[PDB]
Amino acid sequence: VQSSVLGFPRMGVLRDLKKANEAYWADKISQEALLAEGKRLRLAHWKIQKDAGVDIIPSNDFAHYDHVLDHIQLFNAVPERYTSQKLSPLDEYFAMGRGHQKGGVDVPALEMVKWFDSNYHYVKPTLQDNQTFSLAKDPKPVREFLEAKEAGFQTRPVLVGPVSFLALGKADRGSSVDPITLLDKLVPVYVELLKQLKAAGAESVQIDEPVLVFDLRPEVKAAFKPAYEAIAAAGDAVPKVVVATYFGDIVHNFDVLPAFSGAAGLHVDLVRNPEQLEPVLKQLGPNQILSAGVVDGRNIWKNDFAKSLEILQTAVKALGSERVIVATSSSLIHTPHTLASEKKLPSDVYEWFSFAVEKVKEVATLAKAVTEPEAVKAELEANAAAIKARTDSKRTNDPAVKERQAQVTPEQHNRKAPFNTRYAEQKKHLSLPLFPTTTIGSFPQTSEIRVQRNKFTKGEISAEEYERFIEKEIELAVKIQDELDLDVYVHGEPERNDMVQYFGERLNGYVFTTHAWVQSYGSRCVRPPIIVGDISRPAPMTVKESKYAASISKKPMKGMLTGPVTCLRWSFPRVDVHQSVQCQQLALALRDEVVDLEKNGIYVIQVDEPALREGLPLRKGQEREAYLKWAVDSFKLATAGVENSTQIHSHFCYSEFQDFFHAIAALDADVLSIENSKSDAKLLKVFIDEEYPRHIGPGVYDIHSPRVPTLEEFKQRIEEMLAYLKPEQLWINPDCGLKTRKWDEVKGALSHMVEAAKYFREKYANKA
Repeated sequence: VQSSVLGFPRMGVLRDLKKANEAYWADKISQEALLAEGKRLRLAHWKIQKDAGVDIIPSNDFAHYDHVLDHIQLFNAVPERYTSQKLSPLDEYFAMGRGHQKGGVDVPALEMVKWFDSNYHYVKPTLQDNQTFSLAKDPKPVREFLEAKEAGFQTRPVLVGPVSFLALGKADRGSSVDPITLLDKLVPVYVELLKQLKAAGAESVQIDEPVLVFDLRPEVKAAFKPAYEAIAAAGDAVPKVVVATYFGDIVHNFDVLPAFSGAAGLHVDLVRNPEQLEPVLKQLGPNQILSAGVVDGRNIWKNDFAKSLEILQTAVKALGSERVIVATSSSLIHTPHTLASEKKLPSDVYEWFSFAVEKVKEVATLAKAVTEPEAVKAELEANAAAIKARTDSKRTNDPAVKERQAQVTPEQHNRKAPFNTRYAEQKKHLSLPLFPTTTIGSFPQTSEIRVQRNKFTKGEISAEEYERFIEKEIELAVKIQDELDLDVYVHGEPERNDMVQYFGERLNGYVFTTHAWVQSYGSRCVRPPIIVGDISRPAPMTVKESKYAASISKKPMKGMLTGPVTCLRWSFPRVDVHQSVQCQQLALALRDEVVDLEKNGIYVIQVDEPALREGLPLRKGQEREAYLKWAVDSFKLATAGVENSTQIHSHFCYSEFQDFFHAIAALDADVLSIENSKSDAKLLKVFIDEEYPRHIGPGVYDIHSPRVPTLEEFKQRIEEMLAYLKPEQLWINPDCGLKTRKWDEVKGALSHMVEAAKYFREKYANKA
């Protein structure tokens, strides 16, 4: 039985790729130097995988920025605004990913969006009506396959397949083409590329068609047959093809699978959906190979070898060992490089973890164990003991948390009274005028704010000295808000650097790494907290600063929290219990924090869930409905403990809620803010159609621009919003937090903002 890795993280043991990319962008190293570092990393990572005993090692998984972006360049699908600058291929590549400035011109990046339900972002293929495709000179997959081959590594090239490539694409500005209709123009280029890989020596290729986990539009569904017929028709002139799927099951698309009858194999994610194994077995062709994705590509836990081998033996029993491959469930770009870089973790949790270097060893150990378990009996035993240690740990058996969860009731999820009743108490308490003004949360992060925070966390300044600095920062924020005449204040969060790490550090059940970085957005990486045990709140988390802020505030002061769904999803979650269990534990901890804020003079509490939509199961059905139920319930459980006169706010970082508005409405939030200023106001139609009864602040100010909008621009935006929303429900606020702006920009814009609000207060004043 062979082992397989679908992809390896690109950044390097010390984020070498980030350092080199950025040094190149800053003119500190040459193109040759940067490309040499890329080469050094590919070689090092191929070696890791070969040394671990992996049989099927991926190539073309490496990328300097994004692999979908690599495919855009590979098929010459680059828009004119990039090709006319006559840049080197590398600079052109980077131009599409992050932007460029040649000859005076200022070329923006292509749109980047999230890769399925992961925290990784890809660049969307952006296509013209008259789009055609051709293979780039020196095509990357061929180049890199030959590179590996020359260094002694036989590898399996990874391509994003033609259907997914178009399905994940969009029409460019000025065009209206539905990308999938370009299929016939694209497929011949894949066929040519595949012939070139075969000629270079590639015996097989992994072709990712991840959109198979979606509910497919009939046009996209219809595309697989001609695409994969063309590939099969090429016969021995192209490599054997393993079609790969991950992050969801594909059992709803068994009518699409006949398109792959001429393909050599199918990969499915048996970590996310182990139950799809046997139904999928029934759908395999007589000689097709099952690539069984049983080592988690999305989390950091040591594999349960015994559980994985039961899955594998089921497959081997049905197919024979020669038709089974042990594989990672997905690419490992979603995992950190290596556990070995971590030197400060609690000694008991090491034996529960596996990062990417450890996982590629796991698929090899499993593959050997399938047919020769005696050869690795010591490793199998050690693995079983580690899993048992995790099961029996104090961390995962907190009796108090268990008892608290057991006693949660449905009624505890609901506010004391509906909004019709509540809002009466709130308008008095808060003394809000028509068109109340507020901001979303963070205030400018200045050099001094970062420096001081760094000194404290590194222990250079005392707690007392830092606390006094934070007080003065809050006093400044309040003074400035006084001068602006805002109606609801924020403290500006000078003490916070990250909206999940800040809370993870103040909760039981979390551990933090120093080096476990994961690529997120180009060369921007994240270092997620890890949930290792039952979660509870040992002490007040945000009360100290909010309490101080309210003590000097002449206006209502916003409390500021991250919701339980986001604390969960932007961490590495546990895999030993269901995520709904973890989320409820977070919701109870946050319920206490909310009630604590209310007890300390805070009666406007903003609870933000930027990960709510991200976690949606990728296809409709009982699973998606299950998620929405506990995700919504968790938010409600966290926020329902307040008095009627207390307002619950929530900020949403997107302007559209397709197939999602019902969940938003179910939150029962008193006030919603949404990112909207750059969107057509007509998108506010959803509030009319859904007859949304509570209050709404669509952003009026694009905070991602340093430009100060004029008073007239603010008034015009407000007028446009009032075409869709009732006056009494409209809040006036920016699109987003103000951390990335500078105070002169902020004072100017917020001044115009408040003046515009005051104008409409006059305009909507009662007549004589």
